[PDB]
Amino acid sequence: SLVDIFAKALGNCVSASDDALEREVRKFINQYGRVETIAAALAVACGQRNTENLARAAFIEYGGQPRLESVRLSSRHDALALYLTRLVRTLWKAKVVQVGSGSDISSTIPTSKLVTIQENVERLRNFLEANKSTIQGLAPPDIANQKEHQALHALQKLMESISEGISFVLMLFDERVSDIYARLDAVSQQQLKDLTYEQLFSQTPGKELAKVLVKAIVNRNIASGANVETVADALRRRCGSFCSPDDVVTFKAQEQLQRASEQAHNSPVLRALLAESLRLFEQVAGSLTPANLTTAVEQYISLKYYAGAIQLCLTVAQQKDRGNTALSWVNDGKPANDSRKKAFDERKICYNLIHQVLDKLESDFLAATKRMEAYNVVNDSSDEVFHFDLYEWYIEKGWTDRILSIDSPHVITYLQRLAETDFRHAELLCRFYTTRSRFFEAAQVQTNLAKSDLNISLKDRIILLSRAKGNASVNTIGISRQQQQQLNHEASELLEIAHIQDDLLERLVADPRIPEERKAEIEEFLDGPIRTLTDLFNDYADQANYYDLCLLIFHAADFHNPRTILDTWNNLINQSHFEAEQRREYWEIAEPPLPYVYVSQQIQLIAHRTSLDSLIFPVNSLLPVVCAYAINNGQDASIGADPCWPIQLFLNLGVPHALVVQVLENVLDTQEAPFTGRRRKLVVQWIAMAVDMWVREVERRGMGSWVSELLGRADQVLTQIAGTGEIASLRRTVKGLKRSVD
Repeated sequence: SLVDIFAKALGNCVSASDDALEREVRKFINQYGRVETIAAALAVACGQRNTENLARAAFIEYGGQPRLESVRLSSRHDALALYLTRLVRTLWKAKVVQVGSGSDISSTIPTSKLVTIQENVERLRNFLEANKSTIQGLAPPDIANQKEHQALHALQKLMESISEGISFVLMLFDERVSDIYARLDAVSQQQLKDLTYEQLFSQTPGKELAKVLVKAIVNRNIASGANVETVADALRRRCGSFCSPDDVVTFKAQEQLQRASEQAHNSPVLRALLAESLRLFEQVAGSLTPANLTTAVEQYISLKYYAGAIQLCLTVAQQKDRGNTALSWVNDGKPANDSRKKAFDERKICYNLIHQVLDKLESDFLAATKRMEAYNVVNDSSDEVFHFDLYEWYIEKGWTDRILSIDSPHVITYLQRLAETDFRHAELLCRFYTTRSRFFEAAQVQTNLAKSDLNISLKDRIILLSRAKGNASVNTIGISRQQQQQLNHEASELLEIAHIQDDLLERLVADPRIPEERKAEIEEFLDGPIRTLTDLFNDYADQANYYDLCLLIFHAADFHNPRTILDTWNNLINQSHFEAEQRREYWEIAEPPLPYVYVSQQIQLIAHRTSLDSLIFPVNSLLPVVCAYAINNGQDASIGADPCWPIQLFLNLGVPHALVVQVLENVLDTQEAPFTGRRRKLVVQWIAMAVDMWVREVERRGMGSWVSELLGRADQVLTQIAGTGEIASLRRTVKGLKRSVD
């Protein structure tokens, strides 16, 4: 145990050094207090070797300890807070800069002072890291030592925050500072003028403003263009935790972009600058900012770099959302007040830029190359949310031909959703179908379109049905003619009802006898989707006494009530005569037509619009009514009219002569008023001219005994009328015609 004697002999020198210190320390403690003493030991340990180590030992042994939710921390802590506060007392509350509006700018604190301050702070941090194991509280550890550990941690975070802050101020005045301040916003110039170091060290606005200034100095550094990658590594390391590595790569991208605008006159040097700038942008695509993307695209369009800028926009749009949530978002359709309004919105920021590329691309115009290289990236893009945003923009510009010429993975998918709930594309798909030659479907769409609940005026729905009735009927390759005629018949019926409703709306809106408070509701209910013939009839038509339209409704509906038909015909005749007599009276006080002419015009309007079917127009029952009207109202030679205008009216419409003579036979034989007495002389004049135009029709073209019977039967009527009372000259004209027939 030889060495043990030397060891315990060393132990004889231990207590000599300890008791010397312990006594010496306490003399300084009791006189200056506990706080000031520990604070002195820390300063001496930072160099303010054995001397500096003794100061380290005193700082450990007699620093106290934390003890008491409120906690009283050790004197060792309060000493560190004091020393730190003293090292920065000259710049903490001071403004960072001194600026004048007239081209003045300067630092409040001299740079030499900032350097010495930074070296003192790093000496402190270096001491804490070089003694992380010996100092209590620095190593992880109850509540007393915890809040002790937390308060000390917050201090160290403030130290490095101070060091990075000072290094940022020194870097600021290394580059030209008057340049950035001139191109700065009034808010940022304002925040900077009253910017204190404390806000820089211990608050967010100083950090946010610092992030703005760095983003601005590099912009300027590129204009001077001394070195980008050196200013990069300068900001990357020292003031890290305040600079961002995604920003330096962006700065590296804006470097080539601006230097591509510097070398702009050169031809072969840019395709390496712009291509490498594009590589740099796509890396930080998921972190790129819309503002920086805008400035890049603007410089890209100015350098005629269209195709590359589009691919970048698609990348950034793709990068923000790996899931492509805008797919299921839009495919389902319109979930509002959601958080997914970040996916589609940020994507559209890039799309609107792409929309600006294609504007300047066509506005400006190797051009055929850049143009083709551009539209290739567009159409060959995988992002369909872009395609959906693109087709909306093309149509917005009226570039319809570009829609139909291009074929894309969702041009059908897109219009199939838009057109189904929107009127525009329901007409554009059709034009697309024409070129695609799916002619049959265009009618079905135009059919289901006119039948839809969309906001379509009644006259526009007529166009769709007029086209739908015409579209399917042309191809001749359509699969089933039995199905084709079904669509054509369905369209022909709707077109008939729509015209009636349109004519009804036209007359109703223009009717004086209708009050204006009702016309707004008429055009509200009519000018739109097509109504049922029952609604059109009962709602207004019947109430409006539009007997002509009621007859068209009866024809369109195949309604089988000949009595209501004939009553409507009589009401039509008497109404047309009433108005025509009122207009003839006002003219006697252009010359309007006589009553029977106006009545004949209303019949011919219905007779030409509706085919002369037997059910829709009854000759055997309706001719006596017009003949009765011609007599009852004196519409004959007593007003200058042809007494046979009712017969000429029917024959010129297409009614066969045999049926006309067959009715007049029933009129002459039944002797129903007004066809009685001496007025049966006019019934003979009708038959005479009717047969006269009949034999002229047989002689022109090149009938039986019951015709020759009636002619001899009317002779007794003339002698009967000649007894109760030209007639002699008419009997000879009839007998002369009887010879020609026989």
